[PDB]
Amino acid sequence: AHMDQKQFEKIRAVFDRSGVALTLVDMSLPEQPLVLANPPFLRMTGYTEGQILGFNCRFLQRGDENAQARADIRDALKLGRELQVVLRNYRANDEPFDNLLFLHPVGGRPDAPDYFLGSQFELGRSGNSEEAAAAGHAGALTGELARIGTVAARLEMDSRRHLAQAAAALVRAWERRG
Amino acid sequence: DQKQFEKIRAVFDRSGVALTLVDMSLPEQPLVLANPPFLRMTGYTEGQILGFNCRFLQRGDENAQARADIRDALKLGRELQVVLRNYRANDEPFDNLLFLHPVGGRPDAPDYFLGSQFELGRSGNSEEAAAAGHAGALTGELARIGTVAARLEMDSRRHLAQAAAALVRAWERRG
Ligand SMILES: Cc1cc2nc3c(=O)[nH]c(=O)nc-3n(C[C@H](O)[C@H](O)[C@H](O)COP(=O)(O)O)c2cc1C
Ligand SMILES: Cc1cc2nc3c(=O)[nH]c(=O)nc-3n(C[C@H](O)[C@H](O)[C@H](O)COP(=O)(O)O)c2cc1C
Repeated sequence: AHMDQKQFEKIRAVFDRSGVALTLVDMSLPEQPLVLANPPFLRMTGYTEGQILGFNCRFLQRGDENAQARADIRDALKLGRELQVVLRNYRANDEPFDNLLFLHPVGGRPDAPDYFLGSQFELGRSGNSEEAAAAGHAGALTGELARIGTVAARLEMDSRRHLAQAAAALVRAWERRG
Repeated sequence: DQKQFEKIRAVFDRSGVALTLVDMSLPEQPLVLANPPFLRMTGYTEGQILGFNCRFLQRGDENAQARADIRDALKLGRELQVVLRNYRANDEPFDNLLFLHPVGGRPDAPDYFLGSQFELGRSGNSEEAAAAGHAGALTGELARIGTVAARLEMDSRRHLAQAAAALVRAWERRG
């Protein structure tokens, strides 16, 4: 199955002007390479676009440190459905950070998406309002998803509500984790 | 301008948050745009409310201080978030977390005002999150209209999200 070149260009434009970190991965092959990565993602990770395209995003990890998170990721990718998970990640300078990662299938068939979209949230970060910030990120993300087409327009409010909820919950878990 | 307005219209039709636009150049400050999530929330039809001031959502006098803050922010061309008691077309009550943002014109005399309505009391015990969610979505739309500079989008999102959460917490501490 194939997405039109015009849709792919729409996704590009969405990425280029987005105010949230966004990545796009090719699901057509098992290596699952990065194919799009926008400035807010580049600036969080300290990389340049030319450095990372063609690589799997696991480059952000070190050793094996996110075992259960990674198994949940693999399932959601094979299934072709959304997932939010928290990961220990590292910038290009090896400084660590915790990544609230949002995953969404793009294109293809219901159980065989053409791409996967990733949006990263840094649990650095703000202060005592991490829940609000994460929920805000999720609302902005849902707006971008709806522009792409992966989230049905009529369901935007419903996705955001649940997405904002799922995000705040994860932030809570992460905060009682030490 | 002319283009920017049809740009605003485009943003309104596509958006997933309730959005209204009001003309400040006209004495009664009439609604000139009301998008589908707004109509779906309020149950009014475009025909009944275009050309009218958004105060129709109110009944009686329950929002005295909120109204005064609103009038102040309108005169000054300032952003504002406030909670109002409002009513759907079938009379039913709901609490409305209203976001207001100046659009166009002068920094102190905008051509239009944008409003975005977030219904409180639908989200169970996840109201803070739902409201921050709405704020994040709203900031996205503000950036596409061009009223929020593209580079400031993330910083204004985080702050709007926090201000929405604060207002929710207050609203939960009331009897
Ligand atoms: C669209 C997309 C974005 C991703 N973004 C990240 C990320 O930002 N940080 C990270 O550690 N892993 C990210 N991943 C996950 C890795 O690419 C990989 O799928 C994960 O580590 C699990 O697979 P593995 O156990 O084979 O490594 C992303 C995956 C996809 C599909
Ligand atoms: C863009 C915009 C959106 C507004 N939305 C609402 C609303 O959703 N609910 C409400 O009760 N008032 C809303 N208002 C406020 C009324 O239009 C009016 O400004 C307010 O009641 C204060 O003025 P007043 O005391 O003269 O009525 C909105 C105003 C503007 C400019």
